[PDB]
Amino acid sequence: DKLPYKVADIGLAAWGRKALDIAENEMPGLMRMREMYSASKPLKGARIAGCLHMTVETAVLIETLVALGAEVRWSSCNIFSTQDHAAAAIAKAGIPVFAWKGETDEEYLWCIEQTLHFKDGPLNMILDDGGDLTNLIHTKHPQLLSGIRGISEETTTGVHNLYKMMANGILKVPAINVNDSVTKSKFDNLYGCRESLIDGIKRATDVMIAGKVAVVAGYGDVGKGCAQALRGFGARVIITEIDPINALQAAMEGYEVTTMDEACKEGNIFVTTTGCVDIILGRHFEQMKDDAIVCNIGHFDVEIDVKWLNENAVEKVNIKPQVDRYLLKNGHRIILLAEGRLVNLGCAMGHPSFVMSNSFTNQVMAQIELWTHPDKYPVGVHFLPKKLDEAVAEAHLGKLNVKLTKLTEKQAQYLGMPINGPFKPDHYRY
Amino acid sequence: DKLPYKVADIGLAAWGRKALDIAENEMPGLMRMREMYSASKPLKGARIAGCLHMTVETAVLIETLVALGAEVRWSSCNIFSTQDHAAAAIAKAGIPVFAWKGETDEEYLWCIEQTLHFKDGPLNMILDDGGDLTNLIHTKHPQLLSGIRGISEETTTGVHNLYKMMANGILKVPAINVNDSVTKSKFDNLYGCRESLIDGIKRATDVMIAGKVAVVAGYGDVGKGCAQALRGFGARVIITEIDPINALQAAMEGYEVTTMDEACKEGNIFVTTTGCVDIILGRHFEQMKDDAIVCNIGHFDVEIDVKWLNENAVEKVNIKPQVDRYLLKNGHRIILLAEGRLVNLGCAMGHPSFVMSNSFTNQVMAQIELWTHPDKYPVGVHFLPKKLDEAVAEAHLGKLNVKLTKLTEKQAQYLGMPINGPFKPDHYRY
Amino acid sequence: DKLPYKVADIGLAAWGRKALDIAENEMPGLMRMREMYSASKPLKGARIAGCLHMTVETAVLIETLVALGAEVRWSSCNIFSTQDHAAAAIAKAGIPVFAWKGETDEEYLWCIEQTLHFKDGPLNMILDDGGDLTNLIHTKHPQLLSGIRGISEETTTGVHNLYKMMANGILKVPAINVNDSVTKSKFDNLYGCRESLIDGIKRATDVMIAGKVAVVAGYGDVGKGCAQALRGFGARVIITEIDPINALQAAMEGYEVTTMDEACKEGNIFVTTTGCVDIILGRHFEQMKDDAIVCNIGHFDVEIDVKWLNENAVEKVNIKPQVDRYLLKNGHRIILLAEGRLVNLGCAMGHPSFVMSNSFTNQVMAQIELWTHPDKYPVGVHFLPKKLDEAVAEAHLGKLNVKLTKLTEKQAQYLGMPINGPFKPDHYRY
Amino acid sequence: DKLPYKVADIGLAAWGRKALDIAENEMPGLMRMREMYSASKPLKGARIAGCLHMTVETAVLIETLVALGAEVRWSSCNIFSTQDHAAAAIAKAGIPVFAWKGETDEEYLWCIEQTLHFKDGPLNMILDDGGDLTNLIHTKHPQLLSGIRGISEETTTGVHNLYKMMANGILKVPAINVNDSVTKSKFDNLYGCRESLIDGIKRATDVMIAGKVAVVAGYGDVGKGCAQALRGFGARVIITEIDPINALQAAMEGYEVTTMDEACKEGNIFVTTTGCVDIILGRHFEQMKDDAIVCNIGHFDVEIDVKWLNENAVEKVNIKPQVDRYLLKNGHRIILLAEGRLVNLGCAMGHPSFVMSNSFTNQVMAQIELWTHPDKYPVGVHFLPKKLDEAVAEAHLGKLNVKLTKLTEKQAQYLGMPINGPFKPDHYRY
Ligand SMILES: NC(=O)c1ccc[n+]([C@@H]2O[C@H](COP(=O)([O-])OP(=O)(O)OC[C@H]3O[C@@H](n4cnc5c(N)ncnc54)[C@H](O)[C@@H]3O)[C@@H](O)[C@H]2O)c1
Ligand SMILES: NC(=O)c1ccc[n+]([C@@H]2O[C@H](COP(=O)([O-])OP(=O)(O)OC[C@H]3O[C@@H](n4cnc5c(N)ncnc54)[C@H](O)[C@@H]3O)[C@@H](O)[C@H]2O)c1
Ligand SMILES: NC(=O)c1ccc[n+]([C@@H]2O[C@H](COP(=O)([O-])OP(=O)(O)OC[C@H]3O[C@@H](n4cnc5c(N)ncnc54)[C@H](O)[C@@H]3O)[C@@H](O)[C@H]2O)c1
Ligand SMILES: NC(=O)c1ccc[n+]([C@@H]2O[C@H](COP(=O)([O-])OP(=O)(O)OC[C@H]3O[C@@H](n4cnc5c(N)ncnc54)[C@H](O)[C@@H]3O)[C@@H](O)[C@H]2O)c1
Ligand SMILES: Nc1nccc2c1ncn2C[C@@H](O)[C@@H](O)C(=O)O
Ligand SMILES: Nc1nccc2c1ncn2C[C@@H](O)[C@@H](O)C(=O)O
Ligand SMILES: Nc1nccc2c1ncn2C[C@@H](O)[C@@H](O)C(=O)O
Ligand SMILES: Nc1nccc2c1ncn2C[C@@H](O)[C@@H](O)C(=O)O
Repeated sequence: DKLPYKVADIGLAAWGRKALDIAENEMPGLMRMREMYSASKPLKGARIAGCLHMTVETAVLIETLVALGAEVRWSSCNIFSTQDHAAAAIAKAGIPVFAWKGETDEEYLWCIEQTLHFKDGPLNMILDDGGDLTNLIHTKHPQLLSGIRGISEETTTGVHNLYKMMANGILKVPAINVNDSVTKSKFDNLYGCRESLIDGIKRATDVMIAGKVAVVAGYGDVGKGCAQALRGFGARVIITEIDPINALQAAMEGYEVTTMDEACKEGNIFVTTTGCVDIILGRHFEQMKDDAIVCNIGHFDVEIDVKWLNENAVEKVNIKPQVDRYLLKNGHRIILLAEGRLVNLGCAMGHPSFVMSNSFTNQVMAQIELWTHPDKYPVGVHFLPKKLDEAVAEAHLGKLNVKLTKLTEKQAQYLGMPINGPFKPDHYRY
Repeated sequence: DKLPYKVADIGLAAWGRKALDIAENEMPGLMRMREMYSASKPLKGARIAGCLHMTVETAVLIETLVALGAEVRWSSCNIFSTQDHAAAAIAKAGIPVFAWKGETDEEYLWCIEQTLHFKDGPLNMILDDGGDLTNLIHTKHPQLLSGIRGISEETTTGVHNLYKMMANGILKVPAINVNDSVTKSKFDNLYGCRESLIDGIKRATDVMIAGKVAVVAGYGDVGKGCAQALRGFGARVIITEIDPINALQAAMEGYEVTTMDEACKEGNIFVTTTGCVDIILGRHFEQMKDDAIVCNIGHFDVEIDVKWLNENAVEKVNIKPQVDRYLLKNGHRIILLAEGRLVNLGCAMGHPSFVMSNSFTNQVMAQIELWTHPDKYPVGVHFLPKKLDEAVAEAHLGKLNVKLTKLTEKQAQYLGMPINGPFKPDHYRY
Repeated sequence: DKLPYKVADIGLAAWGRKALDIAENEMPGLMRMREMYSASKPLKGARIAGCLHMTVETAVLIETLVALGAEVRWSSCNIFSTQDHAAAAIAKAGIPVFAWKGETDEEYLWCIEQTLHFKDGPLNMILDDGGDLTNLIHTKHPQLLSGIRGISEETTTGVHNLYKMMANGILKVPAINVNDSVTKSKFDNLYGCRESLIDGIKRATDVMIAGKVAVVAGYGDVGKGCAQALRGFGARVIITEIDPINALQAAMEGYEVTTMDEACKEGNIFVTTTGCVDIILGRHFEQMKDDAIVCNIGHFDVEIDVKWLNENAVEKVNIKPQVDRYLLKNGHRIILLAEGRLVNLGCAMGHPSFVMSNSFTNQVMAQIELWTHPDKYPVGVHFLPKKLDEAVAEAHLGKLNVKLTKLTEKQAQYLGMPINGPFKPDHYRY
Repeated sequence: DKLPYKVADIGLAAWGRKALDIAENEMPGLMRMREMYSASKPLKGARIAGCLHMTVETAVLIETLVALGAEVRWSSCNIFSTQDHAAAAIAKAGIPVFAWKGETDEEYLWCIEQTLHFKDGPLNMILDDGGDLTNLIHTKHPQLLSGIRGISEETTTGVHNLYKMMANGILKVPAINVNDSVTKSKFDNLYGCRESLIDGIKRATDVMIAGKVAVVAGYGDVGKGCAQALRGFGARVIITEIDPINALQAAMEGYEVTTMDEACKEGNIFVTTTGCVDIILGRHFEQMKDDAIVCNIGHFDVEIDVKWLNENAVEKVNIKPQVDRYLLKNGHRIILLAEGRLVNLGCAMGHPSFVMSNSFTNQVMAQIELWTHPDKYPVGVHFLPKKLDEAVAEAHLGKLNVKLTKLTEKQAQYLGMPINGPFKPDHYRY
């Protein structure tokens, strides 16, 4: 039918491959998955349509799914998140990948539709990040719905949307919540953003974090990671939250907690980690100090009112890709990053490989569960068993040279748990 | 029958009362419980037998239960944890309290038995910390078992024991797991020990934390708090763990993770936050650097092998209460704290009031739930609803001057949650 | 003439001795000074009159000076700073020590005067902390001025006063600035207070630091240490400064920097590390939140206006020694600590031994320099040579197990410095 | 004579100018210098030959010197440190700048020689960073030596070389040590590297810092900044030092301190902040874990033995500019960054603007002192007066919204210092 793939420049493949080479050495989980299942090919017969930012780490994921006997067609879930040299390597590798940095809402949709049909039939598996693929099939291609063995969501918002779908009886295929595995959530969301947020901010503005007032909206795992990152550089972080528990945590950590209505007049850097709309409005923009850097890191771009900036600023000047400086009627400048989209993936290279290995290992595990043990997952959204969760963490201990302790028969008996058996109750929050 | 109470010295009452006065101003949760239920007296008709360290904060708890119409008889759950001036105030207040610092395993048991019978009948409610009261009634006073409306456990180990009791069909009265409320666990266990661990170590040895190698066993909430406390002072913290996930977290936080077999040769300060036996054995003691300070903060005193010290040391010299310096055949000295018992409560005054207010508020809520809505809790161990969990955090926001944000109808709609309604799924780990 | 000594209770000697025993094992610098000079007795013929807080560490110092052949008579430089068991050990050891906790401005002066005359003549050496002894001799006993070989000051304020005395031609004996050795200043003032500030606050109030607003006046070495200590527990530290450089440093570290006029309305804990008067006035007290804990850690008690509290509070109630709760007309309570005096030494046991070893080693070195090489120090205030400064740090490396690197002849040549020779220019600030 | 300038591409001017625009708003010190001296033109008649990395911040510096009436000709002091868009803006602005990224040791020297001669005569002023310009004139163009009014050095090594030159009677023109101003040293070297080190490492490798063992050579201001940056992301930092004082500081901060001989077997990331040769040798390389990232941040590229890598590695593969992966006979890979040159400036954009404003303001002040008050600086190397040092910090307080406190006449009197007058003795180390 359509082309075999389409990227920005396939001349980037060589370089993309070196990156993939270094990347692999940083993601033990994925490589271990390869080590164990390359022969068995547990994913044989699977036609996985994936919609997840096309980065170097997503490239190692794709190739791991393939090494396991799967058949995939990829696409990014963000028009800015793609890493073109990574996409090139994948494309040149024979994998039909349809993504490139800077697509248009139009081309974006074209790419997703490109992954729906395989050589010997339509997709029978979904690996989503954001729920775009699953929402597309569900609302536009209902016919394919019954041929999909399972879904694999990894984003807080997406998984949130899934639970909602079920709550309304809209979900029609078994889904697995991968975001809520301890190794994914407590490490990706938190440790990931702690490292990739300032990377985006810096590569984009090269601003000095130290001595600045950074306002972080939301103290969830992402906000926790961002608040920590900024704090460590010498910034005075102010937090805004709607949850009294998350609010108390910020307070116990020495962060002042106020409303954006108040904080906007103080902040020097604004970071939205909220999962919802209307976090930074024009009423706030009008208060901001000159040259205030505004950016969003929550999965979607609905948190900052960019339209307002565009329709109220005296003038807008692009400094470079994904970096705009608006001049407001008050004579104050505002530096918007990545047009209100994910700053780490849009102005930088996303989370580091090591941490992505945790999430993606969880991803590969979900793909094998749903595909290999279907009758184990009725229509609804499930979690990965704790044993697999701990296995995922275990796989990365070696690289870090961590030496785990082994319970003695006596201890295991005293604690009333197995030497290896899950070490924590299902309600444990780590 | 027996005496009305028994403490170390009732002459301490005056001072204990001033402490309670200042304490109250630090525990908004308890005071708010008083504010709302003093009139209704939801605990009227309840005869609560409590077994929880008798400290200033436990004093404010006792008086809060009483202000709610309850009838109580207290006792500490530790022979060293009691704060005598606090006990005096309670005793002098007409509350039959039977506890004092430095009891003997014999007197310890006598005190618990003293709380079992009230003026108009035996205890019909349990407020335990460690499971000693609930295990006593269950195995020694089974007759009273059917008159108890419910249990209230707050310790990780105790709640662990409860879940075990049910698993074996031994639990005969509905129990509520208070330790696992987010406001209890993530704040008491973690933030509490972060503050009270060094307090105990310092008051006992006055040692300098900076530049020392502190070895922390277990990276759970307690270990997390201790590791952070020690790190913040300039100590090099090494962690030991059996859980791969908790191990990875330590690693992601920059803590070296090894086995005690290896760390014992390096440590300058040892802290066991494990919930199990045989953490520090003689084989380790023999390796320790001269004057190594050893102490335990995990609920029980089974983690450090003190017997070994006692039966192998060339000689033992007490420096002062709860501080002993053993001389080993190798010519190395070892400073044991609180005889291997909880260091923060035995060498210091336990956790600060503000944080105890969180747990105790949870405690008061469980007492009212079990007492007031019995048919809501069949025999087994339950959790407090999230709504109550968030209410507990909310109650402490004011004192800290935190300004919570309120979702707009639009946002509440977008997120698909209530403006007030619980803001997180039951699986949320914060 | 007068008594041989006078302390609070000589029955404390035994216990004081065990503390001294443990202390010695923590002060390698002093012990090494003992190791090398016990035989030579470089201080033989010296009659050192000392005025320095009489604590366990000052006890090890005293005994070290004696092991070096010196003759001493001690006294504390604070009426609250004395550690009675430590004084008892020294007194019982035959050393005429005249100090005890809780003296009166009257007894304080009597004690200092007690150290001026020795068996075979008046004092011929001064070891001061605060300048009280040197100012006493200079203004009250000028006759003894010409028999004193040298002065040894260790406090920022005292050394400040010395430089002033010289600037006005009032100093009549060679003094050595010991505070300004790198090993004293950057370690004692900073790391010391980082550890002993919260100790004092906690032992006194047992308040929870986390989630509180702590206001620190002055960002010098002491303020730096305090700000860091409070920050590490979860407090939101606000800083006040008069120096633009020290102010910028605070900002670069993420601390908001405002005026006390503004901060008083926000603070929950106030710490004055300033070296001057009128830091916290009544105008501030009237603004403070209820139960605000106020304390001072700067050498003198002139920073907090305690008189005002005493003359304007509706009522004052002592909670226990060195802890008072004033009720203000506005209905707000204010918890004053140590009556506005050094909180770490007055409500706790001062700085830990390890760090005091650094200062005291510097102290012993100055005593030997001034005594042994007099013609090397004309009347004026001098510094210890860098070689001795590095020697002091070196002496503590072993205990911490630090492995120092040794320049190769090639490297030493490239850098143009000696393998051992001082490694930094005199202007180096570390 | 020669061309008017030479850069990589003048088409970059537009973009470089937008960067300069944003940069200006981040460097208050330079802008304030402009505000005050633009009219007076204190640098009129000056022909400043500058040799300092040609970055956006150096661009704002150049334009500030020009706004003050100076005449300049620039060149970078590093063949990789140049920021081409910044150079283009300067070149297109009419300023003869001769620098571009990726020059050859040959072109490097050509550029410096290009700045020596101006329209109306040779250079009469030097603004150096590294001592290359001053060492060139001194050893190659001695004739011009007597026409230069003064030197301005800002690098630790350069200033080190200057002191050496004087010590040997080689220095023939008054020099000013700008690196050793408190506002330069404690902020640039320390806070600068804290922010720009990981930027270079990340942009180059995109490696995850968390959970890695980072080995930092040298604990001076740079090492302090690097150690702190790495620590804050979750890395376990090990320190190596030759100075016992700097070593004790690292220890007191919780960093293990060992020899490179030992640490090389453990490190995952190596950073040399030393100011000398032979820090990382082949004997170390042969021990490093696979894919160990090695980089240098100390001013020169003599710290890592790159020649060895080049002459002993089985094979070398370039991943991209300034990023090479060597394969060692042992089968271990080694990732070298920026060919052993400054990693922050070579793989990233150097220090942020705000902090560079501090150094550069000091630089402008030195240019005016040497030029304007010549007879104030005889041949030798001097420091800027404290008043100017504090002025520099003061100038950046506003942007950060810091509210400095003002001593009262009473306080100023008590402290014995002026309300504005320098607030610290010359030996103060901050
Ligand atoms: N760009 C990335 O690399 C990346 C990585 C992980 C997650 N995410 C996205 O970031 C978002 C946050 O994820 P998370 O795991 O931290 O979610 P989370 O649920 O843990 O936390 C979000 C927090 O926002 C708070 N909040 C909600 N509305 C708010 C408002 N109006 N004002 C202030 N606070 C508010 C909530 O109380 C909650 O604690 C999600 O959309 C997720 O998909 C992005
Ligand atoms: N003294 C106090 O103030 C106080 C306050 C709260 C809890 N506690 C007690 O401390 C203990 C720990 O509580 P928690 O909430 O942190 O529990 P937790 O379950 O969160 O963590 C305990 C950790 O220990 C690790 N562990 C178990 N056996 C180990 C071993 N042999 N070696 C190394 N690590 C091992 C586990 O993997 C786990 O992560 C409990 O007994 C609890 O009752 C004391
Ligand atoms: N109790 C102890 O254990 C202990 C230990 C060391 C020093 N000290 C004492 O603490 C004091 C401070 O010592 P240091 O070494 O940190 O001194 P320092 O000179 O380094 O710092 C004091 C700081 O106070 C700032 N300051 C001055 N007046 C101020 C005002 N009105 N408002 C705000 N800030 C102001 C100054 O700019 C300076 O940076 C001295 O009196 C010293 O003797 C006490
Ligand atoms: N790239 C940049 O942005 C940047 C910024 C400032 C300074 N620098 C450069 O970095 C270097 C360090 O500057 P600094 O201000 O921190 O110098 P510094 O003098 O403060 O510290 C260097 C430290 O190295 C230690 N050291 C010396 N030889 C050693 C060895 N063989 N092993 C271990 N430690 C050793 C010294 O004891 C000293 O403490 C200088 O060359 C300087 O020009 C670079
Ligand atoms: N390097 C990377 N590759 C792929 C995806 C990446 C990424 N960095 C961040 N995300 C975003 C996700 O981590 C986020 O949406 C999630 O929820 O896991
Ligand atoms: N001040 C205090 N009063 C009462 C109890 C106190 C305490 N500090 C610590 N615990 C121990 C509990 O926090 C612990 O066993 C728990 O699990 O909550
Ligand atoms: N344990 C202790 N012994 C003696 C003195 C002690 C002390 N702690 C603090 N100071 C105060 C000094 O550190 C301080 O005034 C100084 O300037 O050195
Ligand atoms: N953005 C930048 N512009 C110019 C120079 C820069 C720089 N970043 C670091 N250096 C290096 C200097 O900070 C260093 O060599 C010094 O000693 O000041």
